[PDB]
Amino acid sequence: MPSYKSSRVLVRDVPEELVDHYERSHRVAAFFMRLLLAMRREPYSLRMRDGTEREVDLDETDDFLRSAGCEEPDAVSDDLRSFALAVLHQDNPKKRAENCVSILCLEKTREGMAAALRLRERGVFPVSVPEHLDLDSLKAAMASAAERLKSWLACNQRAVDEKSELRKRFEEALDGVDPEKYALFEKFAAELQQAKKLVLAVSAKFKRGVEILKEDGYKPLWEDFRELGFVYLAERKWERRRGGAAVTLCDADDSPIKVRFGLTGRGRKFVLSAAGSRFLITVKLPCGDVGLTAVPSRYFWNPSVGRTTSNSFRIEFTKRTTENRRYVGEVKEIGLVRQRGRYYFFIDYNFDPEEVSDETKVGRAPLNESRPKPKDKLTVMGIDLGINPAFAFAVCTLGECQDGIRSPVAKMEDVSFDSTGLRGGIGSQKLHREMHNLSDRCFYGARYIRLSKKLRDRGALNDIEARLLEEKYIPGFRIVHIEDADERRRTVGRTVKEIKQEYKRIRHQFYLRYHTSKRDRTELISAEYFRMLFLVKNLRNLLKSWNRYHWTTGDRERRGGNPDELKSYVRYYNNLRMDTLKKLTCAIVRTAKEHGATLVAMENIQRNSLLSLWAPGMVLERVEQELKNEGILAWEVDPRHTSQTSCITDEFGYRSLVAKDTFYFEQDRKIHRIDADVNAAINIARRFLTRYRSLTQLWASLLDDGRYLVNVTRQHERAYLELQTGAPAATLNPTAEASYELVGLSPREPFYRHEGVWLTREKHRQVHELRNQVLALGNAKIPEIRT
RNA sequence: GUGCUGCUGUCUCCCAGACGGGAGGCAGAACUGCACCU
Repeated sequence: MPSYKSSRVLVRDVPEELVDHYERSHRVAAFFMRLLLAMRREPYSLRMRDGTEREVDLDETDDFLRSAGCEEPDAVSDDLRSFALAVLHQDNPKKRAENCVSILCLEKTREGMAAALRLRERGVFPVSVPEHLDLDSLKAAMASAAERLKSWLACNQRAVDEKSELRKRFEEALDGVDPEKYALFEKFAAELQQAKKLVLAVSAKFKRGVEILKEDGYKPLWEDFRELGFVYLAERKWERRRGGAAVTLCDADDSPIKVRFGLTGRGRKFVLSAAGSRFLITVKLPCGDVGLTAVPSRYFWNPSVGRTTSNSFRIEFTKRTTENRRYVGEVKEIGLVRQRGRYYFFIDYNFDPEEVSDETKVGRAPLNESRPKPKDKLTVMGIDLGINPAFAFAVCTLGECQDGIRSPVAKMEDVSFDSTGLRGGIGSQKLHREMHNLSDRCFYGARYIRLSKKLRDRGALNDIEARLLEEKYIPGFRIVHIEDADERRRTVGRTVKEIKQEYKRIRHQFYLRYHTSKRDRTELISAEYFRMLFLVKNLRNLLKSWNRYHWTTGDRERRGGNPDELKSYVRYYNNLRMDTLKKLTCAIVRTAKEHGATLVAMENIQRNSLLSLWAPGMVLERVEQELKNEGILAWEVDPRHTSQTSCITDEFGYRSLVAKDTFYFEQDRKIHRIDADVNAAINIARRFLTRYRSLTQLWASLLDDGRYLVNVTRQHERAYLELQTGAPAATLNPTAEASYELVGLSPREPFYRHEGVWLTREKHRQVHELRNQVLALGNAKIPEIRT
């Protein structure tokens, strides 16, 4: 329920009577993770600092459990597995039985705990802990290891789901059709792999890949290269996929974990005191205590601490920012992480968000559903998550209208989108451009290395290889091609060094942005962060390729267990990702608070873009959390044609593929232009405000009679017809002007609204005529409206 | 304090193989700017 924040403080001269504890905690955590990864004998792939993954066998698991202390782990495997599953959150919550250590390491109903009791009275349970430690430290280490195993089992279930989906998609392709001829097609593949884009290249039932099939060697079927080839592709995809989620062990110097402390008994207790602008930490080990001088931290400039009746340490501090800002909260746990030698005390705490009145929550549903209205003069703000703009914004006060873009709303008067603009644009006409250039250069070199590897090993293997060489990579790497291999290798090295130097140049110019006399005018966020994120993400691969060029193409294994390869760049990229996400968070909160932003709409990006740099959901989740922590109540919105339709005429439009930021629409038989980003911002606000009263896409199928039937997936679609047609379903009947309409029904091709004539996929793709018209009339002649 | 996030001199280990890269330790200066549970 409550939220969280956390920051680190550094203790410099640490006593050894705690460094030993750190080491033993790491040891016991690793052993516990292996014990719980073996209690279920399903094998898996693992790895170490090496990075290349060995594979276990069930015999290894048997011997491991034997070393634990069991004699016939296979014989009693049932209770062990049940206890393990009940421990690591594998099962559903009601079957859910750090809290296990009191049953595990002791010497003197849900199936997990009953199984543990059986395993003990059965004479099997008590395992031999490799190292001596106190019970609370065992609890903390089990907590860490179990959390990591929880992540692993979640990811393993995910991989299982992925492989199941691949298998089902392949099955729907084969569907048992002509299995013998399928084997014949596999025999054809035998030559193909020795002699999908090819399947698309076979467009007509008319180059050795496309010449051999005509010959009698594989003529005898010739049936159709849609059924023939899709099945092979799906089988190949199901063949090539990792089905399990690997594991990394926890290593003090390679895979560190946090050594946690807190008053709640999840580790040794603690006392936090402050004096002289710095924290002082005392931890009650079984051997006594220790005094550690947490170096003063700007996150805790002038702090203080205080005990509470809630068994928590209340603190208060001032965070260095553009101004002096105040914070408070309750501290309940601390964590020790030894990164590159220095001991850091992680500080954790809860803190209240700012107050919210239910007049916000009420406003914060489908048109087929009726619920009360705001009944309050709140302000709705637009957020358009993107790349070039961090968030295009527009805020229009409901219960008021002065001037601007007039946008209707569901069952209330018109609102006006007056305050508009962009946040997070390019901080330089040159820096972002150069940075994007370098990122693309990396993306292309990282493949030309493989291309030259194959060419050196075997020579030109086919035509499309040379076509790509001359078309995409050679210009993406801008190097001279040399027939010999030695000079080509040295040219690869030269270009690698040049990319290094350009990375240094960019990195140095980009660090000075926050120190030179221009400090004040440097924006909080900008597209520069995202573009240099892309640059690092692709430079990592370019180098990782340059580390593996000396060896041939057919290899598959590491030549030596050299750890910590390119980990500096990985750490840089990840720290940057965290910082940039925080900065976008801060920019959104700042641009939202001043305007009020009592309700915020942000497109559901989940349906060279945000999805690449982050997992699809983390951006939205953390943005909702941060905006929540401030008292604001954000909200997500479907983006489907929110970026191609118009916000003044409610009709589809053209988002210029070349003028990427501009959008075009026509009103009153006149052509008008607008900033596509602000446009979108509006349309998302419009959809939030109007309860999605104007659909623009429908998928309909046909079976007979020559007329299609609408589909029913999301309640909003079901409400659209009931509002426009009057029946819960309808059909796409024809009309003279090569278009459709909706005339209901009585007891899946594209279709798009336009004016209501519903020009389908082909005729919809009218939008090209709009493009031709708007291009022919000249952009400079077009009205540009408030932006 | 963690990062953004650095730089210049120097010191060492690994991969390569005369082009290059990877990983860390110190020591100087420049500047005190921007965010901060992964």
